Amino acid sequence: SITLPSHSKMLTSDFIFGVATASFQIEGATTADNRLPSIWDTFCATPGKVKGMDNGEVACDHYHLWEQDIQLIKDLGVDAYRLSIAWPRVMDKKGEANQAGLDFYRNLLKKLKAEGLTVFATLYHWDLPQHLEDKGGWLNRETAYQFKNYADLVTKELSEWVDSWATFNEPFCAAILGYELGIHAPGLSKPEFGRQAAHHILLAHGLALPVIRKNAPKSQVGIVLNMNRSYAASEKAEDQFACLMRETLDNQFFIEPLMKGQYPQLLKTVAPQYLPTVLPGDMDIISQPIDFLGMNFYTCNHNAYDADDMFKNVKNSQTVEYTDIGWEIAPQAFTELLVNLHKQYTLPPIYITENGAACADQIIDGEINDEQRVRYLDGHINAVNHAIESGVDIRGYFAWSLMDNFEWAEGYSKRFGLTYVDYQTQERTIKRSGHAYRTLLNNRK
Repeated sequence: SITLPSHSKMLTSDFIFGVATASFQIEGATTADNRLPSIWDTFCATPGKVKGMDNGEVACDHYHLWEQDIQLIKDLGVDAYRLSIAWPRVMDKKGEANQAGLDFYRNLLKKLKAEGLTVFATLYHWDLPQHLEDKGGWLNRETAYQFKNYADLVTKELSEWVDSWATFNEPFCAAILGYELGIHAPGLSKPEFGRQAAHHILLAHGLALPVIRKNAPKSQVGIVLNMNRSYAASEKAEDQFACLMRETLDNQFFIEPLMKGQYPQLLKTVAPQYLPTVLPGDMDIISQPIDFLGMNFYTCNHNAYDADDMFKNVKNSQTVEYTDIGWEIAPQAFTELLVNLHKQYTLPPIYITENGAACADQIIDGEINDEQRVRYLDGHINAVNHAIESGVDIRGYFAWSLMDNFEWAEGYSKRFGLTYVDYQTQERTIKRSGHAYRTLLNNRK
């Protein structure tokens, strides 16, 4: 089961529990209602980039099944639901509004609020329109101004039904996996590309902030970062260096510009090819105040010195448990990450906007006995409680994901849902972990 002490702050009305999804991972209907092609439509159609023959054309068919999926959200007992908006659906190539695309989100959001739910909406969850990538994508500074215009349109239409707006989900993935390592769409692989893409995404966040605050004055506005905990492979100084470099390029590179108006200064002497070209005034735009920080956490990593790359990712030298995607289960590292970031920065309030596990789930006798995921969620929910008791200001927790879905370059081969999906019939079946989550939430006195 999943349990907290009955005097935990997490079990009061000052704390919200939810579940999360993203547009391209669940919606399908990629050619309905003049939706434009996205960079992930192109990436799936490129041989070798996405597992097997998997693509996003059908996914969980949420574009058509949204009403029964709201009843599913109700059944799980959650306070809140986090989703993303698809930029390819809501405007055409000239920038004009696509009303059919907007109607999908109008009807979905109204129904969620009529059911009493709190709504978190992400504006950018990786589905960039391909026509913008044809002119350079996030390497073209103009893409940030295009994002401001998109944020302006969407928040004018949806302002009455959204409680919390996030500009971006996981700039590390969109910039570094997409343009530096070649793992995510569009798939370029140089640091000179990835680090300039990261600067233009943080610029786009800052350009949209004042527009979102003007258009939606009753909402909260922030950004969502992914952060995992980095360790040294041993006590040796060269492995301490490897760890420091991993954490500087993966985590500090994104939180330091937001909070302090600068990129990590040690890079000027260690590795200046990782610093972007910054125009006068850009850091003032990037570091404007935000109302909350979203944190996505899953795992830890271990780092050994490497002569060519500074660090090399290695396995824990001690015996530990791994999820089906190969990530170490380490809830103690979750508490450590939160407390250390709290000691480094003066932070806004935090929401855990994603936490979850991929498991080799099978439907047997009409049910899914996903005991690994039950233990994962129990451990990580108590790890958040330990961080709160240590003084970290955390106000909500969202499990990834509502349901099994398209997991990016792994395709459908990695299942993260609290709900199982049969893709051939589209039948949804709540797993043991979803039932344990619902029991935790419904027992709140």
